[PDB]
Amino acid sequence: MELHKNDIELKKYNIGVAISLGNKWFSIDNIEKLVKWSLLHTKEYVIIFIADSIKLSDSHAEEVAIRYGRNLFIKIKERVSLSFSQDEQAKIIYATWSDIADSKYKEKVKYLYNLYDKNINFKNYIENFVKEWVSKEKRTFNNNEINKFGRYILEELPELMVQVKARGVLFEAYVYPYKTRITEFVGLLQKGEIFPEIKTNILDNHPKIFLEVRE
Repeated sequence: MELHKNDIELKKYNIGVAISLGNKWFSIDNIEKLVKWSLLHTKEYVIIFIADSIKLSDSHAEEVAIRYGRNLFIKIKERVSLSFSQDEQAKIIYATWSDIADSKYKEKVKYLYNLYDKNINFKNYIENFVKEWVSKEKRTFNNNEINKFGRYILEELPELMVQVKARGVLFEAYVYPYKTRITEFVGLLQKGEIFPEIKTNILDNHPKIFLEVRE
């Protein structure tokens, strides 16, 4: 389990652990190893959060948090309390959707929602985006569901792009085991190489760092 550079060996940043809920790779064992790696390399804290999940709430991420994210965090806490010392455990923050999506955050999501509604090229790009995943799965989806899926992506985009606080703790970098279409898209957005109005409106010269860490 290592990083696929000297700022990490110099422990410059706090490190988020981005979890894809229900993705086959994110067994409790693999999550535990990502947490182990992050604790060894972090400036101080490790922030565990749910990055995606590919009517009890107006927000999809919030509904994921309450139906499933809480039971996931509980299992992670238990495993951690058996695997790590008490001093290590104290450095872990379990950041729920609520912890992350404060007032500043939701403004950035709202800018993206408004762009999704008013810019046909953005909408079409984000929707096409969703169809690539669903064309891998065996299940099929209709348009209204593809369109809603695209909105759920936008809710989570800022926490992969902008340095946000979780319970007042800034994390400048996060770990994820593989490059995805999402991480590629984010990297283009942060450089202004795609939909440059997004960088202009909600991004801020302090880009979140993506660390590719796996076995």
